[PDB]
Amino acid sequence: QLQARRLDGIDYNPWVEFVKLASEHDVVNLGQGFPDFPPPDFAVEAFQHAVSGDFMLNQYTKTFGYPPLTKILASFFGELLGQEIDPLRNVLVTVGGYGALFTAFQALVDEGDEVIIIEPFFDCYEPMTMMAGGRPVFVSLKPLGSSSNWQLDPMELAGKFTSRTKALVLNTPNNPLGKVFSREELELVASLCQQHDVVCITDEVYQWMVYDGHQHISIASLPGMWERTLTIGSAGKTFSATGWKVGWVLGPDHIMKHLRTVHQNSVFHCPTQSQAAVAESFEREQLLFRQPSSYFVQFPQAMQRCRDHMIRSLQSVGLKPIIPQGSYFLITDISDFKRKMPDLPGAVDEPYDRRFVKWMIKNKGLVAIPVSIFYSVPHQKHFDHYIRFCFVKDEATLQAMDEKLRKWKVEL
Amino acid sequence: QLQARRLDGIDYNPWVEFVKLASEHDVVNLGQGFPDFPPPDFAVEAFQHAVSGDFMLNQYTKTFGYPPLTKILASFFGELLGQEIDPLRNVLVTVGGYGALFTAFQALVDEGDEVIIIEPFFDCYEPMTMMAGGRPVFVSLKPELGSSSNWQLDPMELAGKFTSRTKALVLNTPNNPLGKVFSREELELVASLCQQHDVVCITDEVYQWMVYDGHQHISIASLPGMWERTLTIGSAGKTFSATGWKVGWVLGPDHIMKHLRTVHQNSVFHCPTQSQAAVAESFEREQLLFRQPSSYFVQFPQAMQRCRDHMIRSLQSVGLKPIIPQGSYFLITDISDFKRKMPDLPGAVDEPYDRRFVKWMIKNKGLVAIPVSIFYSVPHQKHFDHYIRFCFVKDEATLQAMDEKLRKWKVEL
Repeated sequence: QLQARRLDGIDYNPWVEFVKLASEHDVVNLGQGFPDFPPPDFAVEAFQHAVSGDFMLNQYTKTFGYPPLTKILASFFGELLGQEIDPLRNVLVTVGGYGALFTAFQALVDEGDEVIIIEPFFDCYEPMTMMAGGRPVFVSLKPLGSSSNWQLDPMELAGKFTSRTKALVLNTPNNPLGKVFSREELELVASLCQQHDVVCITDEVYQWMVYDGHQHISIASLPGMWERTLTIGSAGKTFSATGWKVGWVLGPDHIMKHLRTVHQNSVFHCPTQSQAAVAESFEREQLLFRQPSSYFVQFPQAMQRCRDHMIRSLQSVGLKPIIPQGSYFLITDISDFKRKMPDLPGAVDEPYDRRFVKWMIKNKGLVAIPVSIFYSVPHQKHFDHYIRFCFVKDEATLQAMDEKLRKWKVEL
Repeated sequence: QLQARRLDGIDYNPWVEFVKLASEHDVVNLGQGFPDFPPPDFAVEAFQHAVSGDFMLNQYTKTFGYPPLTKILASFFGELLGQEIDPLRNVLVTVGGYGALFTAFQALVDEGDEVIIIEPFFDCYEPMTMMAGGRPVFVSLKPELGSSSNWQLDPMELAGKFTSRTKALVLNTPNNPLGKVFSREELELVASLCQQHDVVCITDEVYQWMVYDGHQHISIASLPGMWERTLTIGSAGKTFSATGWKVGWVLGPDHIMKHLRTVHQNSVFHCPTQSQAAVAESFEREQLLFRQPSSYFVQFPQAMQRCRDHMIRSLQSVGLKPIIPQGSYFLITDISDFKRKMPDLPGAVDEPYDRRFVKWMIKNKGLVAIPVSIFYSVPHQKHFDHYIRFCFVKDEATLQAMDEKLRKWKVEL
């Protein structure tokens, strides 16, 4: 056959059928995982400055990152992690958090290695593991309810580790659930990674999107964890500018050198001007750190109000929200719908949630993402009764949501 | 071990130390493969427009490309290639030409596959082949001032490189570092063999517009029967003199491209939105002016041909022997006279002469060039150790500075 075997089973696209169906109807799109409003002025202005400034910013920068950006990432995140971070040795700028994840998997995961993935998982973790020859090993969080009460059972997790475990992928705050892992939960993960000599790949893109007094804790800051952790961030998720596609990985040289090898043999450079914009945007937030005018203070407070609005609204039609402590997202249990309306049309073994989302788009004008997309196939039948909404939305979008909900109840 | 076996032998990269030594001396840098002057006004303005326009351009766009960009790529390159290109099935936007290459290799090259690479080659072709489990197989171009056109792709040598295990051949035209623009006859040779053996041609055409002396860029995908077995790669940075934009693309038939889309979906997922909008606007501008005297694709290569000619004249003043290129940003000079007269430059054992010569030239003459041996397979480096690569796509002030270094060197001869 023409194509490489590493592509086996990973062409499957869960997204396309729903975006197409959405495009066909008059919908309020709560499935999109990006803000439908502008980034803050200082971020937009930062990009404007980069594309009008020194003309040489139109040319290549350094392979492992634009130096002013790697300098500020090393300083700012070194303080947060309680670690001395060397920009040249410990920081790599990537094409978003996606590119960072891909670079980590391609550097470290080999044929036969196992990778522990925590369900529900950001969906790419599984096919990226597969493409690198790894065998995904799944552990499921155990389910108004709160994302904090979804438990990572210590015995179940410990039982997943074997001599073949290469890495565990931690995502906190979690997409799609919105769970913010506690210190105790991270100490559990850390203990097992140290016991078994496993690398923790930690996807922290939603670091700043935390609510209700919950604190983001970085596992790399725990005793002994810096030397076995890769920490990933996203400028897009940080500054509400998802189309910038700038991310980074932070970690120790003995691991990062391998990510550098992948990087130099794949993209070689990241774009120069967006990196300058991200550096300037961090400079702004560093200067205003913990102050009332800062984005990292103001924005999660605003989005918490959007969250609360959406929680109230969706209950009005019998959806049961699970209150998230972080991220852009909340999930709603649709079990009551499955009980009252079990026989929705769909394909063989098509989980109920996927059929429900299609029904909801066509009949009610609301888009959500079926949560079964974030589960291993063998677990989708059990975890078939949740859907993911995004509340990081313009106030006009939330008003339009409420209009659809009026129609759902009153025209029913 | 911690790291994946696919990284074996590819952690060595020449570039980080070449930028290092140059940065540390007072020098005219002719080793850098990008312009040291601005992109044209319409391109800079296009990016300014993208970052000051529709606020939603700050958010994700479509996975396989910003639709206005895939639209203009499909219509403009469709015309150039004589092909009906579907933007959704035949175009993928990538992170530069580098990302395009990477995507192609990861989609198609598998353990045990052979990939034919033509020396001198843009250096990443080898490690990207190896990371994908492939076995690089090398064919060497065979070397008045010489001309890049006269470096021959021997038909019998090339034919003998094809086997039942050949998956792909990597064609780069115009070639970096040599500046060779492949002729119709040479492309017909490659095409014949790819059809005979059922091989995919991965064609790196980033320097498409940088052609001189009336030489025509011909795309192998335009030849009979080749669209169905060719991936064609371009780079916005090399097209619009904006290397830091890092936007590229692949063009090809759906039955191959679907596999590149799989790699893309499982790696970066999106390319940045706003630079894609800038590239789309820039191509729209050039398509509207296509073949007209005010177009960048007419004006710019004419301007850079003058810079090329200036450099050819100047470098001869110190005894370097240029090979006249028909395209690209680059020329190479033969340094065999220096090797003969000054053989004993310091260096490691088995360090190729060109690498030693470049270090000596940087420190003592104030000029940076790139040793051409980095564009050869390791077993051939000892035999192709007497060329260095210069970049002439440079501001007038830089070429003036070059001449000031050369005049001092000449007195020191």
